[PDB]
Amino acid sequence: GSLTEDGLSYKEKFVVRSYEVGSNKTATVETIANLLQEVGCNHAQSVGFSTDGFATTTTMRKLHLIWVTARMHIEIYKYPAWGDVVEIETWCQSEGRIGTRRDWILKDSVTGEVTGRATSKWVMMNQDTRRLQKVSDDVRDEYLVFCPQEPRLAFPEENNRSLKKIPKLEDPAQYSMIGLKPRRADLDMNQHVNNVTYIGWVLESIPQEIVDTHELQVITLDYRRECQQDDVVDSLTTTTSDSQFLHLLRLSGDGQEINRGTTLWRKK
Amino acid sequence: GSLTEDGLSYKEKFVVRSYEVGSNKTATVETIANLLQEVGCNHAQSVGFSTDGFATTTTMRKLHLIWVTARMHIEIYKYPAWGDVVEIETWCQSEGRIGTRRDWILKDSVTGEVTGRATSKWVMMNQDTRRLQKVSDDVRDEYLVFCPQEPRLAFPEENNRSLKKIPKLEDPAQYSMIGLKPRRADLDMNQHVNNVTYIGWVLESIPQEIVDTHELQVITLDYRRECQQDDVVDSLTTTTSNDSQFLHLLRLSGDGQEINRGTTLWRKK
Ligand SMILES: Cc1onc(-c2ccccc2)c1C(=O)O
Ligand SMILES: Cc1onc(-c2ccccc2)c1C(=O)O
Repeated sequence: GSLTEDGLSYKEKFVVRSYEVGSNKTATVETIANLLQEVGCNHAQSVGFSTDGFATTTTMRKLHLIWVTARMHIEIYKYPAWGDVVEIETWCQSEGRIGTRRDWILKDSVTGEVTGRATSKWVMMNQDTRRLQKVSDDVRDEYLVFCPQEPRLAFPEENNRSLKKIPKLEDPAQYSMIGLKPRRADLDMNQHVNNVTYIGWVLESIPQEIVDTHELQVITLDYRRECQQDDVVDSLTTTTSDSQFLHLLRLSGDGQEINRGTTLWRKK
Repeated sequence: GSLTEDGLSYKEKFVVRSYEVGSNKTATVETIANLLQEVGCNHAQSVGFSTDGFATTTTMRKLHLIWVTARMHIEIYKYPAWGDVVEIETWCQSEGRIGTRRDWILKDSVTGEVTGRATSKWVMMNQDTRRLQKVSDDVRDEYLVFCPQEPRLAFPEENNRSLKKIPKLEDPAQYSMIGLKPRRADLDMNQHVNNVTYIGWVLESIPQEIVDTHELQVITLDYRRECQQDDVVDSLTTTTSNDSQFLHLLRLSGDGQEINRGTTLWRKK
């Protein structure tokens, strides 16, 4: 992996692994999501950020501030096959005082064609109180030297899927997977549940026949609250329609919302 | 990755990834186990085997036969850090009519030192009936051309941990993790539960304080029966012992049907 000539984006190639593929012998959406995390971390390392947190500036570390994912949006046209090489380019951009945005472009290494794209919204939070906050001049001036100054959007089109408001699923759900718990493999280096686990939990309530006859094209996921190591989750899905689904992840007990999302699937 | 000069073993280098590391910023035992299965599959591909089943010979495919893991034994001296390069060499050997054995050696790419080793026992089974069987001459002659003829063992020692009989844990267990279920990420390309998931399930019943103050040095795991996609598992652990040893049992949450038994050895950080 390496920063591009202008030092304003990062590229990395990955060979798809045997355990990373599903029933169609292509990478799962959770494998893709893991690769977006990996290329994101390597981009931050290559521009001076030191491994404690993700892209934590000097001012942020002193004020106990972290970047937290609020929304992840992934669109896949072709899932790479087992043994294929996929090249991912990533970059970040300031969104004024709201927060930051990280975008990715996935390409087939042999053909050079775009096989997928992703966009994500990140907000500033205090590590200890978990209270959100706007981005100050001091932190903006520290990370702006690593971003392209003109807009560079993975999803440029007006009125696109990445910017649509997601409603709250109403009971009763059409489908559900109850009693989902994280294991140690689901935790990151800071003992928090890996954000990719929530994508898997959302997909658990999709019926197996849809998974067997369709391919996931679009996933939009909002992160409202974290699931602790000793929390239990219920995954709910209702068809809203290609097949479209509305999703809700909530705590098995009190029904406290942790995530809401939408998926779009194409007939194979 | 590539076969060595003699074509009798395979090597591959891996850069440790951010999501593959635990609290100590080093690769977890499940990341290591995933890398053993990746280097194993690339070795089989490099010597002519198809992507259908793992190392299924021409005669095996015709008779609906597959290689299935009966035991996995892993010993780690140093877990590679996030961003470090680890080199893994793997090879196969015939164990007469019993089955085959696959061994691995893990090395630090920068120093060349052995940081871990693994050995595994594989048996022949019919895909459909699940009935075990001995290795015929026809099958042996097909895979023997890919194996070193003289013995090559990752665990040579006279009385070593990889060949010890594992007892069945007696109720009540000291520790337990109940109601463990596989999700889609836990399934392989043939929709069976990935063998690495069972290692994670075994480790789930180890208390967090042991995990926090100790490092896993040795894991020996026996595979008795497969966990289906709609099965629910209970993980049981009892301390048997500076080092801490544990006896493990994985069984179906309902009828208590045994799926795995194992042992772990941990050392104080
Ligand atoms: C870095 C990084 O880059 N992408 C993600 C991410 C966020 C949400 C869902 C999936 C991946 C991520 C993380 O810290 O989890
Ligand atoms: C190939 C391959 O090489 N190693 C394994 C394996 C088996 C048991 C536990 C961990 C990995 C394995 C598999 O098919 O699961």
